[PDB]
Order: sequence, then structure tokens, then C-alpha cells
Amino acid sequence: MSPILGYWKIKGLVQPTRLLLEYLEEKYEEHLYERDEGDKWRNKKFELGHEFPNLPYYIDGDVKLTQSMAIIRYIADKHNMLGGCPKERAEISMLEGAVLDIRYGVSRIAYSKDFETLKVDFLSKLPEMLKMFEDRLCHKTYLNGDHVTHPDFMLYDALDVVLYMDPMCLDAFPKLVCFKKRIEAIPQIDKYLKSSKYIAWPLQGWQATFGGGD
Amino acid sequence: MSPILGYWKIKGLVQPTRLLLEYLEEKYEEHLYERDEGDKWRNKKFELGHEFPNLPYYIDGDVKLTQSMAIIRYIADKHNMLGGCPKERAEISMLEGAVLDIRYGVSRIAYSKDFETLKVDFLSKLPEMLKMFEDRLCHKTYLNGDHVTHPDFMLYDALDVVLYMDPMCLDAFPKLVCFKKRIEAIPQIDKYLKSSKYIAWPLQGWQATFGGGD
Ligand SMILES: N[C@@H](CCC(=O)N[C@@H](CS)C(=O)NCC(=O)O)C(=O)O
Ligand SMILES: N[C@@H](CCC(=O)N[C@@H](CS)C(=O)NCC(=O)O)C(=O)O
Repeated sequence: MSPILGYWKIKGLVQPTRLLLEYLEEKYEEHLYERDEGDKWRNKKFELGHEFPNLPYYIDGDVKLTQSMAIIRYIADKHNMLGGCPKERAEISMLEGAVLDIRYGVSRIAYSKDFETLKVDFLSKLPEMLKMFEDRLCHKTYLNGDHVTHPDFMLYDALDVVLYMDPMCLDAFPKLVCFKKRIEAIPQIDKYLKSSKYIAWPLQGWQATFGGGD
Repeated sequence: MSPILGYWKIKGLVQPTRLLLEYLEEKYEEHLYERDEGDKWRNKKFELGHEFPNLPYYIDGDVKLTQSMAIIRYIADKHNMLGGCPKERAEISMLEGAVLDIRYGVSRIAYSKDFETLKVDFLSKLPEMLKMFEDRLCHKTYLNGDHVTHPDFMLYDALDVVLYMDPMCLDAFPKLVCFKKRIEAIPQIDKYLKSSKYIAWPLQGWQATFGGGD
């Protein structure tokens, strides 16, 4: 009747999947769980018809999905965006994982009681990872050349988070600073970011030391 | 000249990729880094021709890969094992991620100074995740029906690790206990496990609290 996507009303793990959607102009509704609704999830968690219950979920009627990365890859696969030959898939997946080292690097520490000191060790390695992305862009509009691919949205999302973490981490990465602006200047994403549908905060689950609250 | 796969001489993140290989009878050589060889990696790390240097790496000459999950998906894609329609990819990827919640659950805590207490909270949630896998198998030889898929090897690997963690965690999961035996009873894997080529330990990087040492 119309694709469903369920998650907490935070950016978290599905923010990118949201942006891919907006970029594709796919129609979808959203089940959004408020912080105060742990019980509500707990019940609809057990009955939606999933074999690996979890959040986020994505229901096409055609399918019932539960893993964050499958859900986004499945959207891209619906639109023939995962790659033609293997060398292509494989490489998209590489960008994928490389962007996940950054986004998970953040997530891994955000809910710990030692965040501020774990912080110092992440921003240290970050540049290193940041750079690979900069060099990758010395010659390609987007992460995989001309045509947008889902990790361009992963990558977007990751810069957005690290910037709240250290506003300057992209001083020294002009190429990355233009990519974040570019993705922004794309009409569909342009609209979504100023739409009512946009969720600007929290970055992580609310309880989180970093990116928590309101 | 012959596919290369490089990693530390531990099971770690590539053990499953190794098992897929052995199951496919693909020929490959291995660059194995001993614990004492951090400097050696550090030099060959910078020159192999990778845009996202890292371990593991997989060099087909046809391609130069670096993310653990892409490398294994790329092997499966070489053999037409990632799925026919999208509903297929998507679902394989689901098994994928669901098995990664378990394997990363372990990895996330193994190198921490509070392991033993973090331990207690993992084995708690484990059953929950374990079960999804058991129910998934009430009616399918393998994780995706009759034909073996790469998460069957991920899943294998994950049971192997958690068993060193708690030898009984599979009492209560007879269906899972037969799957671990089955995968074992497959001639190719049968051979590899008793071959010289097999790496039985360490589970994690050597420095690790859990699964470290020799
Ligand atoms: N690996 C999974 C992780 C899922 C996950 O950790 N979900 C959390 C939110 S960050 C959820 O609260 N779990 C809901 C539940 O377990 O019922 C994915 O990529 O989707
Ligand atoms: N997300 C990456 C993680 C890679 C990774 O963490 N590799 C560690 C071993 S567990 C390696 O020592 N990094 C080597 C390096 O950074 O040079 C993957 O899936 O391959």
C-alpha cells in the first residue's frame, strides 16, 4: 500500500537510508518511535512478522526487512544502484565499509561513560580516514564518479556527525567540504533538509553522551 | 597470477572469508602477518596500491580490495552466490547483519579492560539473537534453504567464538548444534580444519583480553 520504515525519531542508523529515499523520490511512510515509547516498540516489535526483529525495519509488503545495511542496499538494488559487474559491487561495498568505520567509530564511543577521553583517540585517527575520502575525490564528482551511490549519503551523514563533534575537522579537507555542500545543493535533498519531514537531532539514541538529548 | 588475501595470522575478521574460499575450492595465496610484524605491515601497508589501506586486503589483480565485508561479498559475487532478485540480496544481507550483531558483539568487548563484566551483559542478550537463528532453521538445511551462502560461514564462525566464551550457550539450541556440526561435515571444510593451512587461535587480535594469546 506504501513502503514502511520504522525507527526511533533520531538520525541514528537510518538517516542515510532516509536521504537515499528522498534522492530517489520513492514514496514511503514512516513509523517513528518517540523516546517515551519503549513499551510501544516492545509490543509492535513482537508481531510485525519479522524473523530477526529489530529497528530499523522496512516493509514493502513485497518484503519485511530488519538490518540497517540490508534495508538501504535493498532500496538501491530496487533502483539498480548497487553495481553492474562484481568489481563494481565490491568497490561500492568498500566505500560502504570505509564510511562505516567512521560512523561506527563515533557510535561506538557516544554512549560510554568515558566519551571525552575516548573522543581524543578518535579525532586522532579520523584525519587518516578522512584523507582516503579526500584523495578518492581528487577526480570524481561523487564518491563513485558521476552517478550518486548510497555511500555518498553514508559519507554525507558521517561528515554531519563528526562536524558536531569537531567543527574544524574538515579544515584541511577542502575537497570534502565541497562534497558536503554539493550533496546539500541537490534539489531533492535541498527540499528534504528544509522540510517538516527532516530530523535534525538527536544524532544517536537519546540516552547517548554525545549526540543525545533534544 | 593467483589471488592474494592479507591479514594477521588470527581468525579475526577474515576467518569466514577463508572458509568460503575452501568451500569454493578457489585457489589463493595468503599474506599472513605475525604478531611481531607491525612494522612489516606498516610498510607494505603503504604501497600495495590501495585507496583505503587496511587489513584484510584481497588482491585479484582484477581488483584491489580492503573492507572485510566487501572482500567476502566479492568472492560470493564471483560465484553467483549473493542472490538473484532483490528480495534475495536483501535477505542474504539481513542474515549477514544479524550474524554480524553477534560477531561484533563479541569483538566490541574482547579488548576492553572491563571484559568480564561486559561479558555478563552480552551472554544475556545472546540467547535472544541465538534463537532467531534457531527458528530460522526449523525448516532449512542451511541458513538460506538448501544452498550454502556466505553468512552460513559467518554464522559458523560466530558459534565457534561464543562457544569458547560459554561452552553451554548452545545447550538449548539443538538446531544450532546440528548446524555447526553439519558445516563441519562438509568434505572441503572437513579437510581445511585438519589441514596445516588452518588457524585455530587466536580469535581476536593477540593483545585482546578475550581470544588473545597463543
Ligand atoms: N546491526 C543492526 C543494529 C540494530 C540496532 O542496534 N538497533 C537498535 C537501535 S541503534 C534498536 O534499538 N534495537 C531494537 C531492538 O533490539 O528491539 C542494523 O544495522 O540494523
Ligand atoms: N571495517 C574494516 C575494519 C578493519 C580493521 O579494523 N582492521 C584491523 C584489524 S581487526 C587492522 O589491524 N587495521 C590495519 C590498519 O589499519 O592498517 C573491515 O571490515 O575490514
